[PDB]
Amino acid sequence: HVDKKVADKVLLLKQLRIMRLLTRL
Repeated sequence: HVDKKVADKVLLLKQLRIMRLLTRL
């Protein structure tokens, strides 16, 4: 069921912290 970008979700979910720290919102 590989629609598209079938990974980013994982990155944002896992990186979540790293993401908010890196970015802001």
